[PDB]
Amino acid sequence: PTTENLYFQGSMNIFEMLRIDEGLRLKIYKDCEGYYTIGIGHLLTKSPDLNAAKSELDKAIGRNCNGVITKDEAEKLFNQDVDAAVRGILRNAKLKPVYDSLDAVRRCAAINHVFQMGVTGVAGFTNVLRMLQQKRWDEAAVNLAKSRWYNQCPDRAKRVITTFRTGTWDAYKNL
Repeated sequence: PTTENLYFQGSMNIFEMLRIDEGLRLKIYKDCEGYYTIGIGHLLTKSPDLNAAKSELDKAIGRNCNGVITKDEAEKLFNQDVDAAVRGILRNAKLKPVYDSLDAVRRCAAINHVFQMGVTGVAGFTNVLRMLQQKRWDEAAVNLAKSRWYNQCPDRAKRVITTFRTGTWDAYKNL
């Protein structure tokens, strides 16, 4: 690795990670599951009704958005969503011990996973959680690859799985 390559891990963090996995969109759109989404992976609602999505948006942003937000607003909502995922892990009796056992990079993969799936979804992966806590990285990754989360939308989840396997940022290089 060159001097530059060694600097790359200092540029990666949970925000940069999710930004890559979720993209950045300033207008309401449907995600790979067809759910109304905006900004950096902010799920507005699972309802097929666009009007409900716009309603949620104005509530989340605090103004009359008509389905459109600014980059700054996307960033604010994103920061709020990341904080929620972190708080969701730390207050959970099942997730917290696993999180604590992980290295810094895998902790990012953990926050990412909860950001995407929510606390109860992740906390339900009994086997994966045990494997991670036991440092069985290959087995954890293989089992994550069986999940509906990954299989229904592989491009959004693939880098997270790789990160759980390796504990490095390699999956986020060379976009």
